[PDB]
Amino acid sequence: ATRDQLNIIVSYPPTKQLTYEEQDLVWKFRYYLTNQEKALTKFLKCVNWDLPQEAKQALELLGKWKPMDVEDSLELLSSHYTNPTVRRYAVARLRQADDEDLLMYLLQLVQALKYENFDDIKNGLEPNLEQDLCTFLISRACKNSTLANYLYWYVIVECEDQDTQQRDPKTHEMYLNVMRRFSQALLKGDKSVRVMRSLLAAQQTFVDRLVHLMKAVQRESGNRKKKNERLQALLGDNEKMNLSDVELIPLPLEPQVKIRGIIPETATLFKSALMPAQLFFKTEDGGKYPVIFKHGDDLRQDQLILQIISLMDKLLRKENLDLKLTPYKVLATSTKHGFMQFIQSVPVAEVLDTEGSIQNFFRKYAPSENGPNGISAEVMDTYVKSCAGYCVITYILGVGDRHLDNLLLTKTGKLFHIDFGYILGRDPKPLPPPMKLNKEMVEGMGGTQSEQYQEFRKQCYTAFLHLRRYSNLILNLFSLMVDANIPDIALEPDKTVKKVQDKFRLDLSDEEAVHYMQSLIDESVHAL
Ligand SMILES: [Cl-]
Ligand SMILES: [Cl-]
Ligand SMILES: [Cl-]
Ligand SMILES: [Cl-]
Ligand SMILES: [K+]
Ligand SMILES: [K+]
Ligand SMILES: [K+]
Repeated sequence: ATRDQLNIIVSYPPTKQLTYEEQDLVWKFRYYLTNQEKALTKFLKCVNWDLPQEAKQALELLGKWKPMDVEDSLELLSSHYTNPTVRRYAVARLRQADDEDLLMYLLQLVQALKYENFDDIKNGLEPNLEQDLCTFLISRACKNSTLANYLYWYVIVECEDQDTQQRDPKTHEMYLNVMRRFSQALLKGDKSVRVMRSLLAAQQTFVDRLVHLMKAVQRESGNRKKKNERLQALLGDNEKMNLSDVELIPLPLEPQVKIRGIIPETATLFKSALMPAQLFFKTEDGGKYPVIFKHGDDLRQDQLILQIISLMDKLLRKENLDLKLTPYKVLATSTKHGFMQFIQSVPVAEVLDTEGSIQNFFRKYAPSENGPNGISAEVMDTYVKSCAGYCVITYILGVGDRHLDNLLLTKTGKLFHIDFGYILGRDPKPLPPPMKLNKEMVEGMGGTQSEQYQEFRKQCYTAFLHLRRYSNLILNLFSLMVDANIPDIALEPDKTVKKVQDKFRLDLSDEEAVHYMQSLIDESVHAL
C-alpha cells in the first residue's frame, strides 16, 4: 500500500513533478528511504529549502544517505537546484566518474555553468564539498589534455554567442570569466599543463586562419573549379596562410589526432549553398584525416545530436550490443563555423539513382555466392544492426526531415543519418510517421518475409529496452540543455525533456514495451 505508492514515486523519471501529496509522502518516510540511492533526488525535491530548520535536517540526511550515482547527480546541477550544499554534493559525486564518462557529459556540464554562482567564478580570478562546478572542470581539464581540448572549445563558443551577449550579459560575462579562470589555472600548472595552453593557442590561430581562407575563396565570383583552385593555391602558400605545415598540433575535432597540416592539392568545396570545404589533414604518423569545414553555419544542434548518439552508442556497447552506428565527430569552433568528421559513404538517393536498390549496391561491392541474397553475410549483418540502431535512436530523439539524401550508406553495410536540422518532433510536414523507416531500407534487408527483417525487429526491441534502462541519464543530460541556444530546444524549452521522456514509454513494463515497439515497426511498415 503505502510502500507500493513510494516505489512508484521513487522510480519516476528525474524531470516529472511530484504532487503536493507525493512530496509530503516522501518527506514522511525520509528516514525509511536512506538506503535507496534512487530516492535521494526525490527527497531533495520535496524539501522546503526556504526553512532553515528543515534545510538543516535535509543536509544531515544528505550526509547519512546512500550516495547517489554519477548519472543521477547530473540532475542536481540543473536549474531546479540552487542550494549551494546540494550543488557541491553533485560535484563531489561527479568526482567519482572517470574521464571517459565525464567527457561524454562535458557539453552539458558546460551549459550547467549557467546555474552556478557567477560571483564565485569571478572571485576565483587572481587580481569533500569544497569544489564548485567550474573549479572541478578546470581541475579535471588540467590533468587530461582531451578534456582540456573540449572544455576550451565548448566555452569559447559560449563566449562568442551574440544572442547570449545581447540577451543575457551576466551569463555571457560568466563564460568569459570561466575562460579567464581556465587560462589562469593553465599558467599556474606544471610544464605539462603550461604547454597545453600554447597548444590551445596554436589551435585557435589555425582555425582563425582557416576561417580567413574560406572567406578569401569567396571574395570574388567564380565557378566551383575556379574556387577550388583558389582554395588549393591559398592552402599551399604556407608563408602566407600557414595551414599546410604546422608543428604537430592537436586536431580540435579529435584531439588524440596530431596534425602536420592540410593537404593543399586534395582540398575542394562541396556543391551546396555554403560551399563547405572537404579537407584532408596530415597526421603526425603520415595518415590522412578527412573533415568538412563549414563556415556560415551554427553546428551546435548537430553537435548535440551527434554527442547524444555517441553516448547511446557507448551505452549499448557497455551492454554488449554493438549496432554498427556511425557517431561521426562534430565540433563547433564558433557559433558560425565548425568541423565534422568526413565518413566515406554514399546517400541512399544516389544508390537508387545508380544501382536501383540497396540490395543491388551490396551485391556489386560485397557479393557472396552462399551469402544472403548473394550479399556478404558480414555486410548484411552490419546493415540490419545499423538500421535497427538508427530506427530506435532517431525515434527517441524525434529526428525529422528524413529523406534519401540524408540517409547514408557504406560498402561495409553501415547505414546512418546526417543533417539533424529538425529534432524533438519538429518536421517540415505535419503528421510525420513516428518510426523513421522507409520502403528502401526494408527492401535492402530482403523485405518483410526475410530472416533479416526478423533479426532487425529483435535488434530494435533489444536497443529500446537497453536505452530505456538509461532513461534517467539521458533525460538528465537533456534537462541541462533547456536554456541552450539550440533552435529546436529554444522553441519549447519547457517541453523538451517531456518530448524525449514520452518516447521511452516508461509507463510500460519491458514485456509491454516490446509489444509497443513491435507495433511501432509494423504500423510504420504497414503504412509504407
Ligand atoms: Cl496534490
Ligand atoms: Cl524553521
Ligand atoms: Cl582516461
Ligand atoms: Cl555553486
Ligand atoms: K566528445
Ligand atoms: K590540448
Ligand atoms: K565513426
